[PDB]
Amino acid sequence: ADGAKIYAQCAGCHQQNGQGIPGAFPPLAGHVAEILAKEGGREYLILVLLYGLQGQIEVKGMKYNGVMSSFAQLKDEEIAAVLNHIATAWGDAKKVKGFKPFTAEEVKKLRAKKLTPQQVLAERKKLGLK
Repeated sequence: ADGAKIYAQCAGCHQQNGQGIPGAFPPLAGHVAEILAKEGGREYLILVLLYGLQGQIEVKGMKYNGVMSSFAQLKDEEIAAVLNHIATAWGDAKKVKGFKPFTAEEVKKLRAKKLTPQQVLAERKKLGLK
């Protein structure tokens, strides 16, 4: 799976440069590292892609109160690949100490327990994120 091409096909919101849109679509560039630095952060990123997200969240001190759809129609390998793209395309993995690329089995195991977007928000909060 080619994570750059997959993301390109879903880049209308976070944008091709990953920097998002103020107020509307949170940035990925520079912010994936913040999530990865949390214990449970890797898993959280997979949950967002499999199950979507909703609710008020803060990113870089800015408020977002949107909705993101589930992308479970992506295969395990393809979700892995797009998460490696957003983890590496803008240098985020270069922060977190020693990064292991996302793998199909990580996605498979989370797909085995379907969550709602509201529960994904709950998981975000469990990371200590506001």
